[PDB]
Amino acid sequence: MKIAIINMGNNVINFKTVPSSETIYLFKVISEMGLNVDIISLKNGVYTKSFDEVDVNDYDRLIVVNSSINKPNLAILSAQKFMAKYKSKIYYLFTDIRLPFSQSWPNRPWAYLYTEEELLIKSPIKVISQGINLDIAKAAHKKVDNVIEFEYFPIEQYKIHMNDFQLSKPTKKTLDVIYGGSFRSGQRESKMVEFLFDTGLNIEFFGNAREKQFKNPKYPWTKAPVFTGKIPMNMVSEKNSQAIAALIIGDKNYNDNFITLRVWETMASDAVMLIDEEFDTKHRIINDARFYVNNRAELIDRVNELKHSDVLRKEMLSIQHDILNKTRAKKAEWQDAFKKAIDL
Ligand SMILES: O=c1ccn([C@@H]2O[C@H](COP(=O)(O)OP(=O)(O)O[C@H]3O[C@H](CO)[C@@H](O)[C@H](O)[C@H]3O)[C@@H](O)[C@H]2O)c(=O)[nH]1
Repeated sequence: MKIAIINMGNNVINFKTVPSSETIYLFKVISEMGLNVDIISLKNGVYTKSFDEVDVNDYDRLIVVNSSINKPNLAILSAQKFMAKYKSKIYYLFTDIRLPFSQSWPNRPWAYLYTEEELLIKSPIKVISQGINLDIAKAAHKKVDNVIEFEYFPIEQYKIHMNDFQLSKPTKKTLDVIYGGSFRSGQRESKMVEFLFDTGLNIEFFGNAREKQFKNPKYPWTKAPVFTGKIPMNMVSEKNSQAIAALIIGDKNYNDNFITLRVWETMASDAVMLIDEEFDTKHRIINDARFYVNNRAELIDRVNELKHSDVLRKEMLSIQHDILNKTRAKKAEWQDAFKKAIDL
């Protein structure tokens, strides 16, 4: 059994970006399962083989991640051409709602260098949805003409199942609330302004976001949180640990559907995980109302309660860490489920 992993829209090497980093980490966790796997990208390196140095059909299973299509680039075109020659099923890891599988064929001046068939992917596609709601996954891929099927798998748990995983340790607190991520084209501007702006608390937003991006008049604010630079993925939990609490906010289509990497990065940290009620209305993450907040007013009060009671804060950290460990205890089941998902 030979497996291949390819990032459909981003070059893969080192850990200079979320897509490239997640690809290497997914590659690593799949290898740790006792599976023979290669990462195929633009160039040969310590973690990858080039498209030009391998025969796509020598692989029994082809896993694909990150579809950047929805202005094609070298990575996208090379991936498309590679997938186009593969004669078997493609297993697409749907980890970001905005990035469903799609062919660049429809998507140009440079079109002169490529032909249709050369990029037309005819293989059936199995969408492995990180989200439990498959109707949402189907809707996101409604434009796909390929034969296609769907199945749910909590892909994002690769963080906690990695062999080197460790909970964050008690850390000196210099922040009230922290959130690490990107602006994501303002798709979450309303929630970000609700929970992170004008709270009167000491809040930090780390990652790609900048204050100048929050300019939609529909979501007014007076004072913004402090924005700091991007840091390595393997430093996110340590960064979250500088704060009393770390926030998880809702997103239409993600709500009551996706559990995101952030959930685990936050749960594993020394910061109490506070969740926007709308993101998990049934409290699947933690069956404890103390970890949920409906709006800004509730977030402020909850953070103040945590600051006033070290007992409450430590108790909640103990609870979230325990819950995280209960999931880590199911590693073998998780590994078996992934294997079944890719027909092994
Ligand atoms: O300085 C920073 C800030 C954030 N991150 C990472 O970026 C990830 C993604 O954050 P963001 O860009 O805000 O997007 P999310 O919607 O929170 O997460 C997306 O990316 C996750 C990991 O690929 C998936 O689990 C989610 O489903 C997908 O929506 C975080 O989890 C962190 O791992 C960094 O590496 N450095």
